[PDB]
Amino acid sequence: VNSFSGYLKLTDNVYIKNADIVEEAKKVKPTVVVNAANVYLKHGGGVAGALNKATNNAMQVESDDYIATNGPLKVGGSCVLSGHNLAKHCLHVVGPNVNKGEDIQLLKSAYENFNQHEVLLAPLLSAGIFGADPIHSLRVCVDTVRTNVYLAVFDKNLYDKLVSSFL
Repeated sequence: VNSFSGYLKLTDNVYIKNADIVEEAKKVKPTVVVNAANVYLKHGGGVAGALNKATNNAMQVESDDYIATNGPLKVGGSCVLSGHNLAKHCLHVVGPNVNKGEDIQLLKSAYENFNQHEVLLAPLLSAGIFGADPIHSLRVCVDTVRTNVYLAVFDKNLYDKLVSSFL
């Protein structure tokens, strides 16, 4: 038993809710919240900009130190940093950005990072301003992640479309 509430169960291990991931993280304080990161951990917009704003920019300060030490992530890769006031940990995962021409096949590699964590609160990778089809992202999630994932979908219209079209 965990504290996630109001989710629709899609499979044995994947759950989905129309929710603001920031507000959901603040209330659950999950062990892991996933950020929709880029390779530079520049949290300007989308989910990343919203999560970082909710940390009063502490996520960005920590991220800049991480990059200065380690260099950029790989597309499809991840790193574990602090969850600040939102979660114990933040798993920064880089899905491919279609608006940069990155290979969508890397989306599966991106979701594989979730398997290193027993339970996660997450957005759909490569959705929103990353330009991929969210229906496809959900399919890859279900077919790749084996650990327990609670997906927060901000847009109500998209949430309904994702549920109604789910096979």
